[PDB]
Amino acid sequence: NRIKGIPKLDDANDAGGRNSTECTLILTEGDSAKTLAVSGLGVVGRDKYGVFPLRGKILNVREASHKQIMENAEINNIIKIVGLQYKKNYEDEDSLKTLRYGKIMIMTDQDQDGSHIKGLLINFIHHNWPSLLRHRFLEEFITPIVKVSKNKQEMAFYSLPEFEEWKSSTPNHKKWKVKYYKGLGTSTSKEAKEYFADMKRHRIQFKYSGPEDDAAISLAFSKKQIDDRKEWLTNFMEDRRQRKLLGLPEDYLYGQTTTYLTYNDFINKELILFSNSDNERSIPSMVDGLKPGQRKVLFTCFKRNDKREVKVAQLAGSVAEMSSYHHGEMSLMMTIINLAQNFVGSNNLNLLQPIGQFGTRLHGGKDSASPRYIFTMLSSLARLLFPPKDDHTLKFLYDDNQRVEPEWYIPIIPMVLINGAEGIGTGWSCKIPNFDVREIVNNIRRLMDGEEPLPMLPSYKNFKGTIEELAPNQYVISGEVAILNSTTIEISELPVRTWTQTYKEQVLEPMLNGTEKTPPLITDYREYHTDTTVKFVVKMTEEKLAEAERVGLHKVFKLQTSLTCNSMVLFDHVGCLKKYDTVLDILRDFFELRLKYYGLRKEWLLGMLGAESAKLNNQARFILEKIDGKIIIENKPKKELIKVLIQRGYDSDPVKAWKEAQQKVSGPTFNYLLDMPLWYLTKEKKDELCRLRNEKEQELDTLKRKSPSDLWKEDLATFIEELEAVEAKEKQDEQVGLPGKGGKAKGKKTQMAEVLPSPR
Amino acid sequence: NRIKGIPKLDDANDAGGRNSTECTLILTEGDSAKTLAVSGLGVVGRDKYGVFPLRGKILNVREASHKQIMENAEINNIIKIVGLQYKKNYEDEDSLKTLRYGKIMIMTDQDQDGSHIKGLLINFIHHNWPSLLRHRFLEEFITPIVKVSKNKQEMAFYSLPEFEEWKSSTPNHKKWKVKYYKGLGTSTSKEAKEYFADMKRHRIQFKYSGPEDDAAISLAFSKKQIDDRKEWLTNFMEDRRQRKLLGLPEDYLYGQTTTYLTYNDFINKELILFSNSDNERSIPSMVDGLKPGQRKVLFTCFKRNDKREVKVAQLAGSVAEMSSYHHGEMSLMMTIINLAQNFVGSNNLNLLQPIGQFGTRLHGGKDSASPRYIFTMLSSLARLLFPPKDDHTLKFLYDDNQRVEPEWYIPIIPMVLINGAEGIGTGWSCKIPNFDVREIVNNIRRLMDGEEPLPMLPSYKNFKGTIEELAPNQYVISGEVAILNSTTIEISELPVRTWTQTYKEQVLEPMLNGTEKTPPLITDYREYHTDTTVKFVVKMTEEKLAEAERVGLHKVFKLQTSLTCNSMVLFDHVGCLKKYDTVLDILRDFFELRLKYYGLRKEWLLGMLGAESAKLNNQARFILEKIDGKIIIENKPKKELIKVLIQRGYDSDPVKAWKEAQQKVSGPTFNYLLDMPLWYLTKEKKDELCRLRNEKEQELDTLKRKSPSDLWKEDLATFIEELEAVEAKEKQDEQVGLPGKGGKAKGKKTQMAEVLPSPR
DNA sequence: CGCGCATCGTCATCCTC
DNA sequence: GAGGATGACGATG
DNA sequence: CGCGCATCGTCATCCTC
DNA sequence: GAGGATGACGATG
Ligand SMILES: COc1cc([C@@H]2c3cc4c(cc3[C@@H](O[C@@H]3O[C@@H]5CO[C@@H](C)O[C@H]5[C@H](O)[C@H]3O)[C@H]3COC(=O)[C@H]23)OCO4)cc(OC)c1O
Ligand SMILES: COc1cc([C@@H]2c3cc4c(cc3[C@@H](O[C@@H]3O[C@@H]5CO[C@@H](C)O[C@H]5[C@H](O)[C@H]3O)[C@H]3COC(=O)[C@H]23)OCO4)cc(OC)c1O
Repeated sequence: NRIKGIPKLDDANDAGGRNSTECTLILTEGDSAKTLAVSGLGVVGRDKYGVFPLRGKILNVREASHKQIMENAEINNIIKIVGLQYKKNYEDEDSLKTLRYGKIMIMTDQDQDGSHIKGLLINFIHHNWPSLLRHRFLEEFITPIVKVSKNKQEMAFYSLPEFEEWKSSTPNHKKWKVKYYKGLGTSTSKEAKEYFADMKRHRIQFKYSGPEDDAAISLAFSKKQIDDRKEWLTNFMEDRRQRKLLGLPEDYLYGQTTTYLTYNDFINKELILFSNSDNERSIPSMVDGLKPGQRKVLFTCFKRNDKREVKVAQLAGSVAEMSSYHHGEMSLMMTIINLAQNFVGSNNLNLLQPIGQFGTRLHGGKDSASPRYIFTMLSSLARLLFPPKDDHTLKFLYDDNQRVEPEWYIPIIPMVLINGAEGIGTGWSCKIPNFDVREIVNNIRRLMDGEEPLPMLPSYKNFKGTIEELAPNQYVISGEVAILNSTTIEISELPVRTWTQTYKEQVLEPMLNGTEKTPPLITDYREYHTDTTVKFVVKMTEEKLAEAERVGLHKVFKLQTSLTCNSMVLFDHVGCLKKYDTVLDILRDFFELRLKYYGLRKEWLLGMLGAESAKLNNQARFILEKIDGKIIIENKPKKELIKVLIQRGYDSDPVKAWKEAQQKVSGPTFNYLLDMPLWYLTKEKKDELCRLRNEKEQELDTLKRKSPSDLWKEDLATFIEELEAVEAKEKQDEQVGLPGKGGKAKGKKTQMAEVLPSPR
Repeated sequence: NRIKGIPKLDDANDAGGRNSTECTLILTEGDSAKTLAVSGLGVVGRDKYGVFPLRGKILNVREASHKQIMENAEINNIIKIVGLQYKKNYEDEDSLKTLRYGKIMIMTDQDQDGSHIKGLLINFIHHNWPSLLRHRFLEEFITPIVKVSKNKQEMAFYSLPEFEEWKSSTPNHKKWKVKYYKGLGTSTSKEAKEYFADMKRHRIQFKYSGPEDDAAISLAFSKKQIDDRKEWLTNFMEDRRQRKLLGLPEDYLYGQTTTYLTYNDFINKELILFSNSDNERSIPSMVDGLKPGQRKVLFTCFKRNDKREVKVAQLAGSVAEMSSYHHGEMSLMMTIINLAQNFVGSNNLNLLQPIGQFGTRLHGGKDSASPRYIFTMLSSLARLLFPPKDDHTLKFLYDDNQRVEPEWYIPIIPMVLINGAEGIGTGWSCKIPNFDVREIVNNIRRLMDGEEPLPMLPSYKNFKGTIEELAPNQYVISGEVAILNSTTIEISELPVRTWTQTYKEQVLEPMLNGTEKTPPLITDYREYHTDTTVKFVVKMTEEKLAEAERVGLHKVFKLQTSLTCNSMVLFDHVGCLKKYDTVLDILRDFFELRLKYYGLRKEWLLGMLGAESAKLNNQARFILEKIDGKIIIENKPKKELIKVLIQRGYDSDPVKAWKEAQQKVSGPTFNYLLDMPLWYLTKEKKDELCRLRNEKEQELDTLKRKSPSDLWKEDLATFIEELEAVEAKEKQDEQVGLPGKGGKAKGKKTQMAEVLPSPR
């Protein structure tokens, strides 16, 4: 028998014929790994090995409709290549011999995503063939993640904990050239030949023992065990925190030779890392209200001044260059676009100015132009929310031996409450609606004095619909409807989280023609659409209008939309998760966390300004002594000159002293006292240096005199003053667009509420 | 009647109903322009305007199979929306009234590609409905290409010749902020409202008069008028060259108000610009053997040192940042990959080192990994072929007010003859095979003395097949076949321009099973494939083997492949095109063009080294006079100090003098004599300055003494010395891969030639 | 570049009962 | 020997 | 990211005659 | 009033 249906399959020689019990099959993720596998098979052969590339995340089958199972074609190809049958038990070895392939070796990237894909495949095999997991049927191929090189020598490393241990236990570190490997395509032909040469180290077989592992597989993909996953991740996060505090290095895998691998260790040590990473990258933080993807772009934009505009494609390239982004520019351009939209419902405040078309409110925001068609630039509010004097306060990382972005930021407003937070993770998810900036500023000003904060309500910018609060953490939103004449009706505004094209295709189309059980309700509909406002004119029957009035126009046209707030899950200043209940709790927590840092900023700016003033004073004294003629540098050895300078009282660079004092947690230094060009030896510049040092002394005195607080008040005042101009320009943008002569239908407005709260 | 088939269509209100003669339809390219059109229609309305986005280059219908016409679905959608019929004449106004739309307004980018798309649409309409082009049925919408801004003032510009005229005729230039527009998506909502507000300036109607225009349309898309297009472009290129030489500014369009536009002017002024641009971007140059897309990347790589490796995505981002690339990063990543492949048949020499997988010789080179999976870095041969001292020799451009890449480069070898040249343009196309580098070096060394060059033969790197020359500019290539036993046969090497997967699917599959008229010839086939070499073992019938031997194995398995050389078309040092005939002609032309620049390089390096030495001498003299104590700068005004320095004999910066002398085609300057820090006032540094100036004097003396020639010989010697190490590493790469124990079948080889030359 | 299909937890409706 | 058909390739939609 | 289909001039075969 | 079904969303395969 042979296979000729799909061209992508590279069938082996004895596939389906005799000795099929030894014929294996390689499964690779994506299509790049197929190139590595084919390039490698040149050494082993084509008899017992076949390669078939996958597409991406495989459909979960433990809980899915049979129709959806039949819809996927990739699973159908997998069964057609292997030869499995749904209701056929495989107990005897003859049943295994019936199949066309003996073993299945999966190989993917050495990251969390490959681990997730492997878990999905194990679940797929176990859900419908439990007996095949006790005959050595599945196996894994692994690759190195980082290599070193120095004088024709290299050392392979498979796990980061092993690389960290090698760094901590070995001297002469950094002499080797580090080289990170992210994708399988990074390797070359020589590396592939070396990998397939050492089969006893990469090829790893699985092993099954004990029925408990079956529950473990369920523990990973049971839609009825959400709380079980919650506890399973909470215990792991607590253990990791305790181990980090005690300083004991945690355990890893793949270090020495491994003949087999238990499923229990496979799940409780590898997939949980994917779960933790996903929760870290898909849930915002209560401090900066951002995600690591957004944070990298915001840091890269802060690194350069960018006075002019900039293209999005080159911006993403620079972000990948400096922020160490390793998730594909395509997934990053969408995030950059999301950080700039300002239409109704998207964001009450933006950080990137909208130069171009960043998507209207018609096609789900996905109707944006190509990334090379659009331009962008930092808004005036970006550098105001983040004072430039806060870089020294926060802690950074050193991914890829490179000063990289920090873990959070310290704004002057809670960013979670201004731009919302919507994310789906593992075990927990997040859903936080928007609010109004002025109410937040008023509440913070009220709390700073000591008074009690006031209850707030989720609002939006440029929105005219009504919002009603019935139960705590529950809200209802209603749009705008009017009755122009006894026959016509007008829809002016739709509620948030509603798109004009979707609303039209899902409401006007079913109502225009008669459905299977309802007569055609509406008769005519016309659209008067703009970039921001909408206008629907619907003509119907007068009796139908009276009926809708008796029933309620909002219910008929689906204007009342409900929302709840029970997913208030965010990170902490330490890194743990908390289930928040009220917005005032987030406000008080942010207030205290911000209050803790005034002393740190004051203590950092103080001392540093004093040291700069002292350095200027030392430079002035050196210039004055040189003008006096005491210091002679005509033909004097560099060494003797340093010695005579020291006996004066002259010290090293205080900036270097502060850098050393910060880094605590080649001799003397007098370079800056001699790096000044001869231009400094004139009175025209001596006067400027004197006035500059006097200005620095005045600034230091004012800092010593002013309170550690009261800087917050000045910053808020400046922010409000800037927001006034920003909103003025935003309104002028519509005022220029304002046509003037246009249809302007006006009619009595019906405002209604649900008769029954129906509180749970 | 209504339309509900395609969702992308935004139907108007009176479409298909009454007053359809006034209902227009907007056609936009791509999908980004749909966002601009929809955002703009908010002001005009939804009654007489409808938008339908296109996909890209529309299929030409003047010469295409009816089956292919039926295959395209976009044309079917266009007819279904409009309502046209193939064999229905439209003469009376009632026939026009029968249609569902009155007019068609096309809008695209203001570049050459939009012009090409508009021409394709006009051809499509004229080919099957000649009568519709005399009733005001088609129209064009235009947008600005660049804008200026200074103090709430702006001036629109539609053509570059108009912008150049405004720059040349108006003072106070550069005060306005320039802003280039490339894509329609760049504009904002306010700009769209302003565009649709001034309908009398953008909306332009067409006009037809005289049957000659019909021939003009044929002149643009007649597959039987290739020579006519050749003459039509040659006359235009000659006219442009003469106008540039005379300095008279050429004519443009769209400047003042335009009620109509003739087809003759539409074709002889706009589409010809697209033809010229396409020929410029799709044909290599005889000087550097590159194309502008390759040239931009090669310049961007030259700008930075890049000692370490670099990612391809960030590299493309930097190229778009500095090289002013405006054709999409996706089209640029493929070019970057093409500039790095080194497998058999791709390139005899590469400029980017292959770190990763850049595609094997199996899937057409298209099996390369994702651009973020691969790394790259400049090869050691890049900076050797292009000496660093040649940037001053060539002329640059100032696209976007930015120092950008030059027009060509001056290597030490003809790059056209080493990496081939394959391109398809308009009116002309190019096809130049590869050659051997050592033969080129030997021929250049032979020509430099004065001897006669030798005939060469197209060769390839890492190739074992035979090459035969029968007619001039014609060649035949044969692979490698052997007879292992009286039954089996072995194929070792396939000819160039042949892919293993394609050769297998197009030869082994038809031969394995019996075709409609042939019995199954082969019986068994097995593959022993590697990354570089191939091995096919085919088992067949002994009688069939004798029959194939009687007929010829090369003919049976398609091993002999012919190639011709009649498309030797390249640019010139001036910019014109020439139809070359022999390779020796290209070699002699390159030799003379290179010989012309030795004097220029010598004259540039001379004088410049002398000026640097003079500047060092002036600095040393100033330091010596200061040590003597004659020059006093204690408390002296900046102005009086300059005056006393001048009376000494001290001059300005000679580097500035050379920069001014080059730029020919605020007073005194003594900054560098005072920008030296105090460290220079010690003997330890005075000795170093003295030795440095002595070294500069020696270098200048050697330059004055050596011949203007003989630098070419030293550069060639260094290049050969480096190529020795490069080839040694390349061979070692296979030697490490060399498995050792493997199947090594050896058999008698049959070498054959066509019995009849069959010369034309 | 556009549509192609996938995870993962809450939930607002949506179709039966 | 003598004519029509067609895909091959590369920068861009 | 993979396959989706298009131009444009020469030409090596490829299927009839 | 009471239960199962399902798509909605966003960073990534
Ligand atoms: C096809 O070959 C591979 C594909 C992938 C996936 C992928 C997989 C898909 C799929 C699409 C995609 C696609 O994502 C899409 O991007 C789109 C970009 O425009 C925006 C508007 O909309 C996005 C889609 O929301 C998203 O779904 C790829 C982007 O980069 C990836 O990593 C994605 O539809 C079918 O299955 C991974 C691979 O190996 C690692 C592959 O070999
Ligand atoms: C769909 O929406 C639009 C598409 C386009 C075209 C395009 C058009 C296509 C089409 C594909 C393409 C595609 O090219 C493809 O890229 C591929 C990239 O990977 C490599 C391996 O292979 C390339 C294909 O050889 C090439 O054909 C686009 C890339 O950027 C463009 O400019 C291309 O197949 C169907 O018609 C322009 C638009 O507006 C301006 C659009 O709105």
